[PDB]
Amino acid sequence: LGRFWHISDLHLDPNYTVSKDPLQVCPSAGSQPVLNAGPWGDYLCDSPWALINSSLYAMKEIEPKPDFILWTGDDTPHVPNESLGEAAVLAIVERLTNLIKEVFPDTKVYAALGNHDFHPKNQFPAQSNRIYNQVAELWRPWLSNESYALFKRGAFYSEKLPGPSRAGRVVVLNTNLYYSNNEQTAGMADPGEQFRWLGDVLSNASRDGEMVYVIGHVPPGFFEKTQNKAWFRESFNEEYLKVIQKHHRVIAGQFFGHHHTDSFRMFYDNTGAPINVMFLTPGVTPWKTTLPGVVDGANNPGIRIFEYDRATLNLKDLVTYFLNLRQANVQETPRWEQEYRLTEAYQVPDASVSSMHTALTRIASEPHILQRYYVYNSVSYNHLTCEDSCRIEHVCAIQHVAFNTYATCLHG
Ligand SMILES: *[C@@H]1O[C@H](CO)[C@@H](O)[C@H](O)[C@H]1NC(C)=O
Ligand SMILES: [Zn+2]
Repeated sequence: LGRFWHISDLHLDPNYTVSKDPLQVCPSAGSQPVLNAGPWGDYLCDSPWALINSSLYAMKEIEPKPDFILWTGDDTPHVPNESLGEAAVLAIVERLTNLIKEVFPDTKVYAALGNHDFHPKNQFPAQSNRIYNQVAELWRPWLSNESYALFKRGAFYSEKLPGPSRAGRVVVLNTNLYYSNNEQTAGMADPGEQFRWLGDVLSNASRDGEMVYVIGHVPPGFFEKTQNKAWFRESFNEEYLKVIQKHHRVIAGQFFGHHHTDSFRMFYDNTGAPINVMFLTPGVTPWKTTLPGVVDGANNPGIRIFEYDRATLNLKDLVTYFLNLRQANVQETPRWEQEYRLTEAYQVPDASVSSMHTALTRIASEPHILQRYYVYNSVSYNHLTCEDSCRIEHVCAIQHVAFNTYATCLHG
């Protein structure tokens, strides 16, 4: 039984300070007063360095020897571009990289850039640039030579699983190329030829008898905390769905972030059969989001471990851990606790496609399972009841990655 960590959306705020001025605690809160900020963070702020360091050492305490770590980006704070140049972005990425290397010196990391890991934010080019080159240098110890060249060109690559094993491969995507706010790829059908490349990779895996873990930052489909918010341009969404529908037999799981909230996405074929599942891991940052439509969109800091079969890559379980920031901010040393274990939370035998489909049906049909899922969705920050509209938003987001099916589900 192997284990691997998944962390995402650390969103370091370099300027977080416990200030008596509510408006000078953290630039990531904008003009929102931050009253009684604590040393481990604030729900209105991105992560202080203390919080990120705490998350890494909590991972080390819980499991110091993972098979590997998946890290899906977003290292910089939610601030105006003018406050955050390219040098600062690269320095922040390097500092988080070096922290992971120092806490887990000998552990392979599969790292994907998040939409904030660029200057200007979200403007990911479909070609090589200074940031891709420097980050390729930073992550070079985890990259094969082919992966190094590929990352320099488009920040995507495919790496063997650690050790001698030829079971399994991790495909690291740069899905920031598909975010609608990315003007660098507007008018591009297959930016960086990623989709084509991905198809080839998956084909090779089927030829070679490998299973694949696909990771990326920005997921296809919709954001469960509001209605009709998708990140991918529609054509990119459709292409990603086509890729999954063709190659689901070699994909043992998908792992993404960018929501900061805990949810999952099911993929179905045209017969209704469940064919794949994507796990949206929560963020370390607790930052209350400024996205229109979302109310009280903060979360507790979360980290996640997966238990998997090394021979087959079958996902056996996941365990999500969290820091109750309200409690941690009055304590000498913050202690992370198990938030939940998937199989226990949803009464399913594993984290496979069938099990995740069962979990979705339970969420959609049983009020206490829906409430359990909803509390975990904010990493146990928001304990209010998920009523009918909330239920529909979450069920439709989980069940429908396609635009048309999601909207029709929303009609309900
Ligand atoms: C990071 O956390 C570890 C473990 O709690 C602690 O020993 C160390 O002092 C922390 N480092 C910083 C810079 O806060
Ligand atoms: Zn993001």
